[PDB]
Amino acid sequence: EMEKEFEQIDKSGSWAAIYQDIRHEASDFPSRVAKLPKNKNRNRYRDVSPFDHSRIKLHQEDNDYINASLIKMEEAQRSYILTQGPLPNTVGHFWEMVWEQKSRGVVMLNRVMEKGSLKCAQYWPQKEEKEMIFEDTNLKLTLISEDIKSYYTVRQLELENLTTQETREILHFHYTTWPDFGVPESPASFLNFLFKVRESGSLSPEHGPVVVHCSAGIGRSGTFCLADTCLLLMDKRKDPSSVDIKKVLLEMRKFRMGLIQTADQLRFSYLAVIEGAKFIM
Ligand SMILES: c1csc(-c2ncc[nH]2)c1
Repeated sequence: EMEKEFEQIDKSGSWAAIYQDIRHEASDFPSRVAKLPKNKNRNRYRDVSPFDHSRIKLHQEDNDYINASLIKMEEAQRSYILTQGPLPNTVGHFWEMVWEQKSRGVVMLNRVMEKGSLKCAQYWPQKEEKEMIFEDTNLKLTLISEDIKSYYTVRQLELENLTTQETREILHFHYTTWPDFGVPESPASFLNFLFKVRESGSLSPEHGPVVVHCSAGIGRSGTFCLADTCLLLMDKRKDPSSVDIKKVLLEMRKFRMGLIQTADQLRFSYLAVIEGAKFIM
């Protein structure tokens, strides 16, 4: 059981050691499309790239590239798209991908500004009456409603395909209280946030994969997906304690590099799963 393994690593203070072994054991696959010169300005960080095998392709004939990865968890019957914070230039591309993958939810784990820098373009409208048009990708985005709470905000958006006049409701789940440095003290509000996303049906197989992003789409994003998947496998399996979070993390890392950036995020993920297991059992 992971609870006892938690105390072990914690009492021994071995988090940097565990984390380093995971770094060592992680998959490395080609990312040739990410590195093409024509895609240089479609990437926020030069050392964060989608693998070619799991990358999301845009259905535009010109350049199909976006910094985004499909993570398929076969046993848990869960899929996620992990992507970077859109850039000023890639906001049209981001919404094109939401449209093409038939996603119902966007999950954002960063503020637009953190540490006095921009982590992310402002990619949704701030007022009902000021909708956004993406001329490059022929989409229109309207804020329908906005429910602001202590730890997070939920926004209903309408996405319209200007080409075909089809519309879809997209839910934007925005966790607004992740601290600028380190990880939250308690996983309580993060679990609450995870339960709210699940309840929306955005993680459900009747929809395309949820889109999850922070700035790089690997650190906080990773914690989101790792916690969701581990909790789901604890429901599914005959023996819930068969679930090894290190194994699950290594299976997710086949799909996107660098998921969980720090030993702190690793520890927080254990704590999120351990605490969420109580509510589930
Ligand atoms: C941060 C990293 S790259 C970037 C950017 N790309 C295009 C405009 N601003 C902002």
